Amino acid sequence: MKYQLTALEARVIGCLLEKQVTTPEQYPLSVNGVVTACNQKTNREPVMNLSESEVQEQLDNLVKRHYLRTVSGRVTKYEQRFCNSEFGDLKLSAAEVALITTLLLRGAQTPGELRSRAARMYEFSDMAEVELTLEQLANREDGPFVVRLAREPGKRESRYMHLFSGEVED
Amino acid sequence: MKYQLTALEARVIGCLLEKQVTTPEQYPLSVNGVVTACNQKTNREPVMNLSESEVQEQLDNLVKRHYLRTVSGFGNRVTKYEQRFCNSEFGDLKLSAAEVALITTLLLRGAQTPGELRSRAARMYEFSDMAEVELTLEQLANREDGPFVVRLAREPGKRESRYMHLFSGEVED
Repeated sequence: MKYQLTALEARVIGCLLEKQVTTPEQYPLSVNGVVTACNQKTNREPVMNLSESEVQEQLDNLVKRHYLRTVSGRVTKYEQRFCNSEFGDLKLSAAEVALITTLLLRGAQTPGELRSRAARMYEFSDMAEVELTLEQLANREDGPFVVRLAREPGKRESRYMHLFSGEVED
Repeated sequence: MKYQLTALEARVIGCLLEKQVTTPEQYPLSVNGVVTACNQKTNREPVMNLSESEVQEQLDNLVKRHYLRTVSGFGNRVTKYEQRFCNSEFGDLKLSAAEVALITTLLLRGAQTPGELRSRAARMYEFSDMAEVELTLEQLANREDGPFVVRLAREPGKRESRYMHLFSGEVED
């Protein structure tokens, strides 16, 4: 299937993808864990401050679309079913989850940025590996998940952006 | 809990903990994926050659002891295996990404040095400095839910000591 997640659910999806790798002792996240992860001051562009009922609306919609699943602990925790599940067709490598997650949470970035900003979800040995992982995401037969943008002035690196939010222009 | 994991069980647990972080696209693992991971030539000490039924018997025992889980989906007859060892919902053992990385490398390759563990556990957790490696190891030894690693005495010339996990029972110098 194809995705056009809004910027809110792309953030919620990115938060659960991030905490699953960086903090496995708190995964799966509860509703409060999703609220806190969305409103973080670091590694979040743009910095948001969502209501509790706001992400709950987004948690429930992503559940009905089967991108999330509810786990009962009375507290209800949420696990990501966006990739690397036992049924879903979307299978990502550890490097691909890192680049995709950092793109959903931080928007359009360049391979130089994605190397350091995704280093804790996947340590890239060289800046070629971040460059091959992004290309692979764009030449997959499952459709492209990554697009390259036009170079910005005075810089030798062109930015990349995920395609789970639909149309991309520049 | 009390952990008396055999040499075979520690390798089985170590493989599933490793592939969960390194290869998320193939986790959970089938019985053949576990066999392949146990008999790997790289990142394994000792290098094993376990049969499939030898691995199936270990998987069956740890699933009963609630160290692993059987995942069964509709339409698919291939049974996959997830780890119940740490960071589950009912289980009490919680481990950070750095602690999972160090314990997994200790389960898979035996008694190792902090400088050794950093190079070999980086694909499961990139440490900032070796102080992080020694801080994580010293955490696992001083936690009140049980000592998880032990620090051995230094061999003649070494200026670093080796650490070993405590989930396989008795450890000596």
